[PDB]
Amino acid sequence: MFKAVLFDLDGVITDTAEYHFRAWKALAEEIGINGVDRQFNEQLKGVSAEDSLQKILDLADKKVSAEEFKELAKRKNDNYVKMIQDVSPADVYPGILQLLKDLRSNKIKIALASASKNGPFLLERMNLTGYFDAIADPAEVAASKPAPDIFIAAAHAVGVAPSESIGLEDSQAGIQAIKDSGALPIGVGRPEDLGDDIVIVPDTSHYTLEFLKEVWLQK
Ligand SMILES: O=P(O)(O)OC[C@H]1O[C@@H](O)[C@H](O)[C@@H](O)[C@@H]1O
Ligand SMILES: [Mg+2]
Ligand code: NA
Repeated sequence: MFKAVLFDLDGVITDTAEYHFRAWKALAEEIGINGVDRQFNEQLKGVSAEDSLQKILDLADKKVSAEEFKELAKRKNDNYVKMIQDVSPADVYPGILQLLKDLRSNKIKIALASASKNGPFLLERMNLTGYFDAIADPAEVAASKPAPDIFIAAAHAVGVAPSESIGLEDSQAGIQAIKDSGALPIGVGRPEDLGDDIVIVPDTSHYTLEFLKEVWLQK
């Protein structure tokens, strides 16, 4: 039996992947880059703020000064942080609160493996902080998604091996990070985006302890 679940936040616990997308798209268009559509945004999910901006600049073969890079990243963050102020417990995705309760009842550790610096604030907005045994700080890892470091850190922070853990993710980069950590990935989203080679559920209501159990036994 698995001993921990390692949660991504954005697009898994709540619909904040939508807000990252909207904020990055707005930023890109301000600097004359029009290619950040939903399809391109699949390459941005799960990756750090710096890597997101660089991927956007690369899309247009654009070069900015170091000073401008810092300002642009700050501008997007300030916008994103204003978007999320009204997030509340009502915004928790279906099934997620119940899963957290069921994991705790069964003495399964719960850790956050979000690349987002805004992760702790969002857990507070959603009254979820008390369910988490650990939050892996994305600033403390040497390498960000799709490197496995944040999932390894999350598992270690709750005293469990990655190989005894399940990771929940909505992103290509994050699934790869889970795979390379040794944990078992279960994605949420469209097969057209996350791959046909792992277990994928179409929506978070499918993330039941029953199903994680159904899944684990068969790995
Ligand atoms: O800019 P932040 O809040 O640190 O977020 C970093 C990344 O956090 C991840 O959780 C999101 O999937 C990415 O879209 C985002 O870029
Ligand atoms: Mg995500
Ligand atoms: Na709160």
